[PDB]
Amino acid sequence: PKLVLVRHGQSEWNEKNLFTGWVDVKLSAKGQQEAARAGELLKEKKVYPDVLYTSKLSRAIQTANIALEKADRLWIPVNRSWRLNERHYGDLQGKDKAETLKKFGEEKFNTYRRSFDVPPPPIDASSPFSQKGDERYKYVDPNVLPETESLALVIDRLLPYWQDVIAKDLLSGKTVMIAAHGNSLRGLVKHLEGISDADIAKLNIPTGIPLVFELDENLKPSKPSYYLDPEAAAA
Amino acid sequence: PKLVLVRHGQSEWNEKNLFTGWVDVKLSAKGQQEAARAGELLKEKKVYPDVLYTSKLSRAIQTANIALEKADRLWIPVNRSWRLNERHYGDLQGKDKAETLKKFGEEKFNTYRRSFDVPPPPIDASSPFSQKGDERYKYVDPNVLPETESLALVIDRLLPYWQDVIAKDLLSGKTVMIAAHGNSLRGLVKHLEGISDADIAKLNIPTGIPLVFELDENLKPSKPSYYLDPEAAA
Amino acid sequence: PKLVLVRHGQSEWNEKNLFTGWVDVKLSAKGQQEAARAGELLKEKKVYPDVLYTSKLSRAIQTANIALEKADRLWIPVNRSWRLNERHYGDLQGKDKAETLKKFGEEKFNTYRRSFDVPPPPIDASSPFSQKGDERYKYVDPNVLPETESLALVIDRLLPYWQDVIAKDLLSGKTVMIAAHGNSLRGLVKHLEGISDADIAKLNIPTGIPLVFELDENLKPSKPSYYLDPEAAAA
Amino acid sequence: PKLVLVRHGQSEWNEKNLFTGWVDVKLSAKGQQEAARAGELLKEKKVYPDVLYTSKLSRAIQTANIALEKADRLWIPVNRSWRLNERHYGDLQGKDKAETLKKFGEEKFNTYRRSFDVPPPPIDASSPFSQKGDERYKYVDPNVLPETESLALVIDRLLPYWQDVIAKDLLSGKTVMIAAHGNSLRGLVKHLEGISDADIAKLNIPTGIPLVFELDENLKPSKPSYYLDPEAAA
Ligand SMILES: O=C(O)c1c(C(=O)O)c(C(=O)O)c(C(=O)O)c(C(=O)O)c1C(=O)O
Repeated sequence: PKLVLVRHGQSEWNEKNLFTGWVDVKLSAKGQQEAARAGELLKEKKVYPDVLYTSKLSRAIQTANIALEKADRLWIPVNRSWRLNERHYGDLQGKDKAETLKKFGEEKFNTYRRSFDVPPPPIDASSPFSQKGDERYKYVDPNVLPETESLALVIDRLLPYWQDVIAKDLLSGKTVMIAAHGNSLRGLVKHLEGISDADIAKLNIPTGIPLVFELDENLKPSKPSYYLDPEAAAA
Repeated sequence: PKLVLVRHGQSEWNEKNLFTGWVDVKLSAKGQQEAARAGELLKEKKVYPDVLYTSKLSRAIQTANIALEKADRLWIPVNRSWRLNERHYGDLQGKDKAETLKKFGEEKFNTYRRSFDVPPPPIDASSPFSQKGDERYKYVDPNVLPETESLALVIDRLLPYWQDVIAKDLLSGKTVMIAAHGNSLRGLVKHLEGISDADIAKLNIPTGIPLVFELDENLKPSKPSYYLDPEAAA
Repeated sequence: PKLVLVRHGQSEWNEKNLFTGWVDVKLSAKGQQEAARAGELLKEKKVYPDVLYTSKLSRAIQTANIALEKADRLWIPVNRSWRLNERHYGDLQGKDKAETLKKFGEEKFNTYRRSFDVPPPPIDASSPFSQKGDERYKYVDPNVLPETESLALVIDRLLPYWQDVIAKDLLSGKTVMIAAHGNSLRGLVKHLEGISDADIAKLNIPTGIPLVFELDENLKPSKPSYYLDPEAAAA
Repeated sequence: PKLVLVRHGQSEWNEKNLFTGWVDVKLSAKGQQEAARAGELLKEKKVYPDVLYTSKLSRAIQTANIALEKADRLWIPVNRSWRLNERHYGDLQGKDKAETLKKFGEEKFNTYRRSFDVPPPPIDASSPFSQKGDERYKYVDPNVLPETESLALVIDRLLPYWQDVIAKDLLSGKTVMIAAHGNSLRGLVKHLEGISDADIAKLNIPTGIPLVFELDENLKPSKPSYYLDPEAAA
């Protein structure tokens, strides 16, 4: 099989330097362009998505939309899941990134940003950056919705959708496109490449450049992953 | 139950004077401005789509993606079916509307455009504007795929989707938005409103404006449809 | 592609000599056995269903359940649909066929029973043998549901499910088993082979014997349909 | 949200003294009798499932098929998953329970049968009792398909299907009937009522008796669960 991952580009809150996580923030004007370049890179580099999987965060959805518009496969099937969602930022959701570096001091800030398993404190159900009871998460077990998270966790929850849902399509021969977020794609790629806990910290999945994994029946790489634009992914 | 219909705005061929039908033509910059204006009226008028049904045509899918972006409901689930497609135009696909008028005359021209039962002529199997074999219709019975169509025919193939798929949702208390084409929606409004086989021709659906139908437990209008902007609709 | 068709054995009404149509009548002792016979024949001639389709009438559901148990293939995906139902018998629903022969006369009995396009009168909504408002049809447009039908009418509604739903599986390489009823299965074989309206009345499809169809890209049959027991079939 | 749980009865193997686990052993005469009694009990107590969930093991699919044939709800939708399956018994599958005891001993046997987190040894794919590669699991990530299991692990693979799939229907408003096994249902019940890591062994789920739950908006019990036969249960 063939799989193509795509991280949205800059978002409205990303240029204001605010932590996003699950707040359904829009895709910046720049993020719509990096979207189109991914589309164009799909068309150009001849990767052809038979089905699409996004998260339930609009910045991700808007990316696939614009990208598929440019590759002319706007008509392919569409599934969404909270399991493809970005990591939840807890208390840190909607807090100024730089204003938070000063309150926590470089070490606590960084463990929260790039550690595999330490989550920011949970958010209040009353917060304005809380999704407790959001309409797009109304048919999911209220008990499983996080109020914070870490890479570790994000993966504990993404895996089951990958195992059952996104895998039928792959083993069905189909070519799957996933348009999700930064933490969730690094999380998928870790499961995929076998990277250690210690190691996943060093992986950057460059925004707007689709990454193609050609997999075998056991859903493990055939050959090593290729970005559709090398020098761009490496620069 | 609440239903919302959205006719996609202009396309690249609406500018060129070319009969489109099923050719997968794109929204023009103007079409996009229209799609957006529709999503805004959904937002502003507090009409909240729980689910989405488009056609397999991009210009329709583009309209959905733009409109629900301005409505912030870009997350609602979405299903697609060739049965929401616009009327297949047969031979007349990939051709000039003005040249077609200089050829067949006013009468045969109107007939190809607005007759209920009279379909344009069948398109040659191996033509540059035929969708026979399109990747997007590869899991449908090959024999049911139209070489041409008439509003009559269009409705014969739309009704079943409405009856089993769109209704499952409407009857689950969901608000369904449909984004399709002029004739497929012409088709469905006829069915919903009991409009005559003679009177359907005179109905047009303003592009970029959401027709909201407030249906009862028998999927029949409990009161007349209202566009979320009836003045720009006059 | 390959399609298996299974007509069910007698119901508890085909036994007391009654018209059933849409009455959710239970399969009879003689017919549950024909269901089992059906099962061993799928296993015997190595015909392997990867997905099952039935209708909403309990006599057809029961037949496949009892049959895939014998084929050792219980586990497969299952789809049920009113469109695969048996022809709605209208006013004849729940009436002794012999009393019905004298209540009408041979010509009007032959019509109501074997014509292609003249449906029996409609059954009143109040009548105890009406399915109007019955729960299993609650998510279907109230107006499409028949009050009486003809073989023609049955093909009209059968076809859309076959064209959109069944074809998708077939065209994806799956061997589809359909367990339903007489007219609906005949309505379907009329399509598959271009049988004329004039001749359709002649076609029988025995109960408890699987009609397999080897199809091609065009879902038109590749070679003559065959029963996995041509004797008890041609007998 | 109303949920109904149905454990299946004695399989062919529960009489021959062998560990079954993931082996698709068919139900026997009494197994097929108790299922019909579960069905009669449902009709009687007026519990009408709106949709069905079963594992991918014949014994429980049969129970549902027999139980719902007896309830008159033969027609309700049917969904299936390997996550609803019975606990994998790894290298104890296909083996006799008494001879197992002669190899491991009281302690190590009581542990492989009743510890919450110690799985029996794994089984080599080569064995005629390993489901690795079985057709019914060809559309699930191969890597996740257990070659042994513990109740802890059963809950871990199960929860996500409950969370996303079972709950959608329960939250949609429907009455859900699950028909799985001892482990998966006890594993579910542990979660539903908060039964502790070291207290769950004591919980018996009678076979053939339907267990009903009445859940609130949080899919947490609204009242204490109840069997449609409080006599045959204890
Ligand atoms: O999509 C078309 O080409 C079309 C249009 C159009 O220009 O959007 C119109 C129109 O004038 O609005 C009509 C019409 O007569 O209302 C038709 C019509 O013939 O159905 C079409 C068309 O070609 O289907």
